[PDB]
Amino acid sequence: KAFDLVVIGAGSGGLEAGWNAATLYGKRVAVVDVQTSHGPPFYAALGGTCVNVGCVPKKLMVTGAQYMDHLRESAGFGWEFDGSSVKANWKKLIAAKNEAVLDINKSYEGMFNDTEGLDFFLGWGSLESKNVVVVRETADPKSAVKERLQADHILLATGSWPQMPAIPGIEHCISSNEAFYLPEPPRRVLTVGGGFISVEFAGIFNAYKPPGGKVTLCYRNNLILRGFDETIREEVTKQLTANGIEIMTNENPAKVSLNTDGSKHVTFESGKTLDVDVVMMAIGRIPRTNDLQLGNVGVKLTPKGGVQVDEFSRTNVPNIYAIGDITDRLMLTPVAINEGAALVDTVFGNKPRKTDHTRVASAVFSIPPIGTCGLIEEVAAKEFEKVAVYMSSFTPLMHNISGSKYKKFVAKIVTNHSDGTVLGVHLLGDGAPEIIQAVGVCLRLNAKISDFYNTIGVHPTSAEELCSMRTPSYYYVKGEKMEKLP
Amino acid sequence: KAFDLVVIGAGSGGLEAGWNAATLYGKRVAVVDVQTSHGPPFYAALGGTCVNVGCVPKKLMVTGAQYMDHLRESAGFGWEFDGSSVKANWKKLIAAKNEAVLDINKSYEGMFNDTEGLDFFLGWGSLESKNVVVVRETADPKSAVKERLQADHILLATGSWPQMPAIPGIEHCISSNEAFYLPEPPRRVLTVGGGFISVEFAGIFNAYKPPGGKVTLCYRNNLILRGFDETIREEVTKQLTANGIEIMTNENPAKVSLNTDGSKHVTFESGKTLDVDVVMMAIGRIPRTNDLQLGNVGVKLTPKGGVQVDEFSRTNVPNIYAIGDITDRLMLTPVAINEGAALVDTVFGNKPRKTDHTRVASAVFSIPPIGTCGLIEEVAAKEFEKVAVYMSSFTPLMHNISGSKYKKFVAKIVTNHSDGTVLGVHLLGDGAPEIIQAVGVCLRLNAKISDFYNTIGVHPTSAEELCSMRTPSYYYVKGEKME
Ligand SMILES: Cc1cc2nc3c(=O)[nH]c(=O)nc-3n(C[C@H](O)[C@H](O)[C@H](O)COP(=O)(O)OP(=O)(O)OC[C@H]3O[C@@H](n4cnc5c(N)ncnc54)[C@H](O)[C@@H]3O)c2cc1C
Ligand SMILES: Cc1cc2nc3c(=O)[nH]c(=O)nc-3n(C[C@H](O)[C@H](O)[C@H](O)COP(=O)(O)OP(=O)(O)OC[C@H]3O[C@@H](n4cnc5c(N)ncnc54)[C@H](O)[C@@H]3O)c2cc1C
Ligand SMILES: CC(C)c1ccc(CN2CCC(O)CC2)cc1
Ligand SMILES: [Br-]
Ligand SMILES: [Mg+2]
Ligand SMILES: [Mg+2]
Repeated sequence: KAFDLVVIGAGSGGLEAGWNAATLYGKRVAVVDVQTSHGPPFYAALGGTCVNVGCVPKKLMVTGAQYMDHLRESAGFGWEFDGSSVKANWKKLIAAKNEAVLDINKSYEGMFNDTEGLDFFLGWGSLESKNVVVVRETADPKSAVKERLQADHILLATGSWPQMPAIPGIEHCISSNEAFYLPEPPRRVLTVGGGFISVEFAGIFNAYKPPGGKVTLCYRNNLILRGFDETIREEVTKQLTANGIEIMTNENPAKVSLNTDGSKHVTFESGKTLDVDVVMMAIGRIPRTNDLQLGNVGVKLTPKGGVQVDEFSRTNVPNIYAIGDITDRLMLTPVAINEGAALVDTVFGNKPRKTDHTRVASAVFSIPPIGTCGLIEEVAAKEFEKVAVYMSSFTPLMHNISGSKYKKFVAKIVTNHSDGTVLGVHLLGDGAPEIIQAVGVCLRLNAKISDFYNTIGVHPTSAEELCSMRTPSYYYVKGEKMEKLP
Repeated sequence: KAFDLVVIGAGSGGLEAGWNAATLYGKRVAVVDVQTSHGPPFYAALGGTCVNVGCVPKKLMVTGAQYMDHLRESAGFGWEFDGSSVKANWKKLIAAKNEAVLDINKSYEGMFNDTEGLDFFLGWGSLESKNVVVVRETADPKSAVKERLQADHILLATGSWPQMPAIPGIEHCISSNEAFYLPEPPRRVLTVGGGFISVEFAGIFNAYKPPGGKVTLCYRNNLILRGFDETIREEVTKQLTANGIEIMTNENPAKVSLNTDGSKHVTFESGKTLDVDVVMMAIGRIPRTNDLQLGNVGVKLTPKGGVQVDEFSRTNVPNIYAIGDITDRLMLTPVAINEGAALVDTVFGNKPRKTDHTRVASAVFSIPPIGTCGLIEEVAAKEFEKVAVYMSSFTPLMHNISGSKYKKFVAKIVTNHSDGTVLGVHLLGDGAPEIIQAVGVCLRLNAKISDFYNTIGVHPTSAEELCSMRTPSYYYVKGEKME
């Protein structure tokens, strides 16, 4: 009942810290989670949100959805078949996804059973005191104690949970959690929100909808994907529209009621209405701090409910740390993992290291997808007196042949024009998430535009566009956009 | 007519040099090529080998071939359709490619028409004297003179040409040139060679072959794709096999005769026989120097027939330069282009610049493809006392579902273990050519393995495998492999 490290949440951050502490530094580690495999009732399980109801199944389902475009695009290359025979079997997809996720759940079970001094406990972790975690049967802090774990070090890694707007009829709505288990593909669906989850699910539902189907995405403000490159936000909007998705911007559900046939009658704040089979809310995720009973030991939370941390993931309470989505910063699996690897290398390795939250490569598995690293030009322009933007945008030749002429590839490089340092790189098109990864390494090394343009291209690729840009398309001078420098 | 620069060959390198010299340095520039658009009889044309009968059309055709896998793989993700209705219409592919290539031909024609001081001459360029290029009707130096071009400076940029082995029945075989124009997809095809062209065309023909068809690749050595990472050579061999291609290693054609039905009867040196509809030779490319009459000026060649150059692409003759495949260094479009740009900066800009032929990102559009940059571990092991290899290899989750479980993704990072400096990165899998580009930029910046590991991954991707490797899989110490 005594451990060097007790980890609450067997997720992206918690398992990296757990596994590293045990295998690299021979520490004794307890990891707590509420469930051993994916799905209802608690959705996240052993492996965490990404594995169970996140990156991993989403990416499989986006890959499934991409075959709608491949089957169509094949014709330009001479592929012939009965287009009238094409059916998308959603139930097949969900069964394949469930088996893939279950195998990961079982692989992490193997990990725990095989590894000496790495123990999994099932149930709800909360803080009794500075150095004791209690595991209870439920999230009710009044439920039975299953275990009482003594901890020299405590890691909070409980991740996040979907936010559901408190509107009349919210009980008729789902989150991404339930989207992964829909028994049938909705004919009509409203994805609510302008972020990556709404956009990615609009793509998935668009490909699997039965005949006479319609995907509508609504977003309360003027343009989806706030925080991404503006050219890309506008282009994704166009390319989703071109593939049959209806984008309702400046719109937000005020309420939902059930029609007598079980369908949903959505009333917008504007007075507009829409009938759909599914209303998927994807308006935000909030850190999971409530169930940890953090008041018991006085861990400080943020305005927003995230665990306050320093650069070394330390709470205000010594021996208690917090990584990943519970900190309510960048909610990405590789950031959680990086934080956990740094924390353990620091605390047990005696090799202090801090996660760099700048120049983080990330992606949106929109069709086609986004790959991005570092600053968008609007942000650069407020920090740097002179910003250059290098931009290449065109329909690739293969998509002039495929018939998807609307698939404009966008490559933007944002520099500090004073020394040429690359501040950010923004890609839209097939392979963007794959192209961007080694760009993250380039930015860590303070690559300049001349490092890209002096590197020899791999031909033919989309990626080589990044090595062909010698001349700014335009600038920001003290925050002001202009074609040419003074 | 008098020019600052005469370029022989309107190809990848020749067009970069000509355009830069005309537009960046205000020089009067002539460019010579033998055809204004793609295809028979001379195949290459305005735009070069890559445009007309190389990178551009082959990439479109491999993209085409990939649909055979996408159609099959779609089933694991719940896609249903009438498989018996599926036809690969090669005629449509070739027509689509022909249009794309012709549009590029036309765009280069328009570039010459609209760029003052940059003039195109049709015909066969050769050297009359160290400052005179003659353009003739044909490759025969007795053919009619169309032009005599006075040149302060001459750039040789005639590229390469397929090697055909002097075997009985060589006349019954084709090269990649003819493969781009086959009117019907061959039912049975032998690709001869273990290089990228053979492997890429094997995958193209494998997708478009009519029912009951068969693609065979033969190679004299034990393992295809010499020069590539050995794990990747082994895996690509298995993944081609898994997709129905017969890989005949330690095998080479001795002769070809016609069967009575016009099909090709192949006799290998081993005494194996194979009847095919097409024999595509992809055994090598040789620099195109014959037609240039370089004996008129005494430009130094190799016994191989390449133009010898210094690091600045200068021949032994002042004011005569050579770039691209004719130099037999690295036969890649972006290298030819880099050499042309560096030559013109050096000569006309007095901005001395030499192409770095190390740490060049490249690709093989096999199915699935290869992306690579820098040294393979056997080469590193000879140049560095201690070499570390970091390796990740596995069937991606999407290919467990697709049913292509043979599609092992391979990612390997080779380091100087003394300092962590990355020497080579080698990828096999969907997206590898796209992943490797920014790796090229990493190696220019002397990235170390710590720079990869400490970078945050993009998830889920194949590429992130490069940024999660902390610990070597194995080492080479003084040339010797140690686990
Ligand atoms: C639909 C969706 C798609 C996403 N796609 C991507 C993507 O493509 N790429 C990407 O990088 N990120 C993606 N993310 C985000 C990513 O899932 C998270 O950033 C990541 O999982 C956070 O890791 P973590 O370690 O903070 O927690 P998690 O991985 O969420 O692990 C938290 C775990 O703690 C458990 N838990 C919670 N409270 C308790 C308690 N009191 N006691 C015990 N156990 C508890 C939960 O059961 C859960 O398993 C996606 C998220 C979602 C929802
Ligand atoms: C099938 C194939 C696939 C390839 N795929 C790739 C790939 O994916 N990526 C890559 O980077 N490289 C690829 N390459 C290599 C690439 O095509 C060459 O490296 C590149 O084209 C060479 O450029 P260059 O300037 O040397 O010559 P070229 O582009 O070959 O141009 C030479 C030109 O000179 C002309 N010419 C020749 N003799 C004369 C004469 N006497 N007078 C006038 N004109 C003349 C020819 O008509 C030709 O247009 C491929 C090659 C082939 C054959
Ligand atoms: C499919 C399975 C065999 C598997 C499991 C683990 C890896 C390692 N990889 C995982 C994703 C990132 O965290 C980077 C490291 C790769 C493959
Ligand atoms: Br060999
Ligand atoms: Mg154990
Ligand atoms: Mg002109």
